[PDB]
Amino acid sequence: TEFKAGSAKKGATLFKTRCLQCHTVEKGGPHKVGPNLHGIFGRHSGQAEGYSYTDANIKKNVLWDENNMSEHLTNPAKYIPGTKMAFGGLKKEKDRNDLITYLKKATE
Ligand code: HEC
Repeated sequence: TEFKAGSAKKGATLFKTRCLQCHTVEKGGPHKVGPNLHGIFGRHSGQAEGYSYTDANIKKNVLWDENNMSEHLTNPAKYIPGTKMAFGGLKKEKDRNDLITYLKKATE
């Protein structure tokens, strides 16, 4: 029950405002700026095995899931330091839930 009924529409724009530019998430799509995500939920990082990953994610390596994803957005700094990714944490948790829903839909 950690995930509540949220709407991806609100998170969809947040992704477009600060995520689509770096992550294409397109299926079989090429890699741009950051690695493409696809099924990363319930899986470990490095799945792309095609795009290099910051030493932190490689050495630290974290499991990605609906719960883990919320922690990444809440504090992406200490969570994965040493990477070229710099996303500001969102003070509102409700908005964060919608952002996860947008990528979660892509996993379908
Ligand atoms: C461009 C400036 C970025 C934006 C904005 C976002 N991400 Fe990113 N991300 C970026 C890079 C440089 C990397 C690769 C190096 C690394 O290991 O981090 C990443 C990586 C991720 C990952 C982890 C990699 C993996 O496990 O496969 C995740 C899951 C991730 N990024 C998520 C994410 C989200 C939630 C963002 C928008 C909502 C987002 N990133 C923006 C660069 C950039």
